[PDB]
Amino acid sequence: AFTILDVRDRSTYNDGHIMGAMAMPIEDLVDRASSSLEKSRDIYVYGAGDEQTSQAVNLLRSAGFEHVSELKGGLAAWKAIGGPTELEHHHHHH
Ligand SMILES: [Mn+2]
Ligand SMILES: [Mn+2]
Ligand SMILES: [Mn+2]
Repeated sequence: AFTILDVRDRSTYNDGHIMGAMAMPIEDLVDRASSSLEKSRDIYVYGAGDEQTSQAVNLLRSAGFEHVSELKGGLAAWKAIGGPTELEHHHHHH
């Protein structure tokens, strides 16, 4: 149906992301999406805040993706409606 892209820092993605969302940080977004997804695919993106989200949507649309929409409120808005999330294995040297 549609693909979900998390454009936040990969470190952030690891701490929790929308279940099934793909990790595609802003800096590598156009490259990865261009090589992994067809431009006719319905894409839904969320980042850390409205600003970063908008930036990502504009980058994808300018790259030729025909259907790119924003998930308003991002991860917080998603958890607010009881949506599923996943955390990734990683460690901290802190
Ligand atoms: Mn962490
Ligand atoms: Mn490890
Ligand atoms: Mn290590």
